[PDB]
Amino acid sequence: SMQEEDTFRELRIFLRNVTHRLAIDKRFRVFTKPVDPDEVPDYVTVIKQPMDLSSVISKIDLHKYLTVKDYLRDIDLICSNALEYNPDRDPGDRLIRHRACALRDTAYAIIKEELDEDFEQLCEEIQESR
Ligand SMILES: C=C/C=N/C(=O)CNC(C)=O
Ligand SMILES: [Cl-]
Repeated sequence: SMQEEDTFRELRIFLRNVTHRLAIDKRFRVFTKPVDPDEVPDYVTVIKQPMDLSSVISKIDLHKYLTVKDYLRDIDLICSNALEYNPDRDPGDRLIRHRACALRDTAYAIIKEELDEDFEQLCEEIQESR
C-alpha cells in the first residue's frame, strides 16, 4: 500500500541520517570506503563479504533494507570484518579494532535513543507480509 511505502521511505530517511553521522566521524574514516586492493590485495580473499559505509548508503537507496535489523546486520559486518582482518596485538591493529567496536557501539546507541520500537515493529510486520 502507499502507507507501507511511506513507512519504508521514513525508514530510509532515518538510516541515511544515522549513516551520515557515522561517516563524518573522524574515527570512522577507514570504514567510509571499500578497502583498496592496490593497498591490500589479500583483503578480498580473506574477507568474503566486504562492507563499508559508502556501500551501506548505496544499499539504502537501492531499498535493500526493510528494517533497522537488516541495516544493523551490515554495521555488524563492518565491525566483524575489521576484527577478523586485523586481529594482531600491534597498535595498528588494536587501533582499527577499537574504532570498529566504537563504530558498532555508536550506531547501536543512536538507534537505541532515536528509533521508535513500534516503528521498527511495523517495518518487520510489513516485511514479514511480503
Ligand atoms: C572489541 C572492540 C575493541 N577493542 C580494543 O582493541 C580495545 N583496545 C584498547 C585497549 O583500547
Ligand atoms: Cl589515524
